[PDB]
Amino acid sequence: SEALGMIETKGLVGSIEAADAMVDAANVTLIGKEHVGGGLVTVLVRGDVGAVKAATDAGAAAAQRVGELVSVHVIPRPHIEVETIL
Amino acid sequence: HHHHHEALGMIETKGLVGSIEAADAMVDAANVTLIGKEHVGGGLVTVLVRGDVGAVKAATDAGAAAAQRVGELVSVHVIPRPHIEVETIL
Amino acid sequence: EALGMIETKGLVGSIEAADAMVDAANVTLIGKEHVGGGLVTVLVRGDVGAVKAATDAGAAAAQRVGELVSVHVIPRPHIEVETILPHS
Amino acid sequence: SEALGMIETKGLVGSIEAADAMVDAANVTLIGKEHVGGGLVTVLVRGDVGAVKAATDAGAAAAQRVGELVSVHVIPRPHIEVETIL
Amino acid sequence: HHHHHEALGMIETKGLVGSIEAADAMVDAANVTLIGKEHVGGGLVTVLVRGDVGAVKAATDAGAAAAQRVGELVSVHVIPRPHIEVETIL
Amino acid sequence: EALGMIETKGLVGSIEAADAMVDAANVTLIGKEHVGGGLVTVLVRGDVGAVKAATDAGAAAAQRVGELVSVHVIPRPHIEVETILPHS
Repeated sequence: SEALGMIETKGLVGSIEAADAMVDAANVTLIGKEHVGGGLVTVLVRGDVGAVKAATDAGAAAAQRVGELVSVHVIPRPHIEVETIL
Repeated sequence: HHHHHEALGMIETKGLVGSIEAADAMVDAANVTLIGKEHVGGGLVTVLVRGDVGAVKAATDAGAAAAQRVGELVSVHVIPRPHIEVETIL
Repeated sequence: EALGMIETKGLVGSIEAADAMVDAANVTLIGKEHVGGGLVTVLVRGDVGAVKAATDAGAAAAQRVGELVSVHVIPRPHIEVETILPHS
Repeated sequence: SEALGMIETKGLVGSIEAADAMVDAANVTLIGKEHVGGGLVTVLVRGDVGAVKAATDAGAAAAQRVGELVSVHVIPRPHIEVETIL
Repeated sequence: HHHHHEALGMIETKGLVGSIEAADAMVDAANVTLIGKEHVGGGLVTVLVRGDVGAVKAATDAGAAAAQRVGELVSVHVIPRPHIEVETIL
Repeated sequence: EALGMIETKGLVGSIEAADAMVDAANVTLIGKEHVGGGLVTVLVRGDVGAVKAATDAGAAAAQRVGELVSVHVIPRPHIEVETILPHS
């Protein structure tokens, strides 16, 4: 159960910049991006807890510089059931 | 038409992050099954769980509190005995 | 058959409206429609009396958990309107 | 080139009620309904000018009673090119 | 990359009614071809026309005024010599 | 290659941004993405210098006809980011 990191922005540009800054900051896997309507876009990463925390911190700061940051969160040990909605 | 003669728990958020956190907290809090998530546009996302009523109430209480900390909570509800017809819109 | 509809902002209000409608009267839940902006409509069909009882119960239930936008009953819809509705 | 009548609402309920009131008020053809996002829904009718004006007036009043009316308009003699976006 | 070595007119509205009225007024005002309409979500709708620059300017001016009377006008623009690459997003 | 992006509220601002970008420099217009809520992004690829010139021109052009939301250049995108981008 690898850690899960997520950044949500209003607008795609902030999310693409967040994804690039996340993989630049640490060895994390980019799971993908999700569009939920209303302009909201989420990018998600997986990896060891330390790497996910470093990646999400870098991604949140990068997204805030170019777009609108909405949320930033890390789940260090997600439950296996959560994989069914990722 | 009732199933017998399981309870449904739901949390709706504005944004996916609050829903992923709600889903994780729900399955962590009690013996419930995560049924899935629905996007209805306008940024609204709903995550649904099934199980015995006591487990669904404990899971939704934990999921509502968790979603509010990281995102925007919109609704939280438990239907103890949902009609089978409601499955057609889940 | 009469047509009953409840529109909410958010899916949770619509799931609760649909459950309260089928619980209150013998109506057929046709389904749900998403029109964007968070708006969701649930539609039922049945005899006029059943549809009125179901929609009244559904509207009150939806308002408790979410945001009720509209509630309406068309007792005898024109056949042309069926061409723009969802069907079972 | 039959007249074109249109009613736009915020929400589907107002548009279904508008469509029923339009066909109830006059001999018009319901072309269909369109969802453009943001909750906006448009219902369109065709027929002779007099019938379309009566139908759209009835549909606007009916939609306003149950939902949110946004726009109401009649084009008495639409250009043939407009059929390509209907 | 230019087409030669036609002009594009566009009107964006919030709601379909303003766009249908803009399209009708545009083709009525001048010799332009209605290319189509695009929905981008959030209620925004764009209608596009092609023709000689003078015709496109006359058509967009008429369409902008007509859309504002019945709905919500958001944008109005003419590109006299659009690059062929822009066709990939029209 | 460098990646340039311009996000607007409305399609008109994005069509004008795309035209001004290809007019200003030799960049490849990858396409456009709609993420809901009226937000539209247009993306270009090319050498860093060309992408910076194109995005600067596109941002100024989009602001004149519509609502500019974001403008950004990533000079050397990580290979992983290509998996979430549109491609030609």
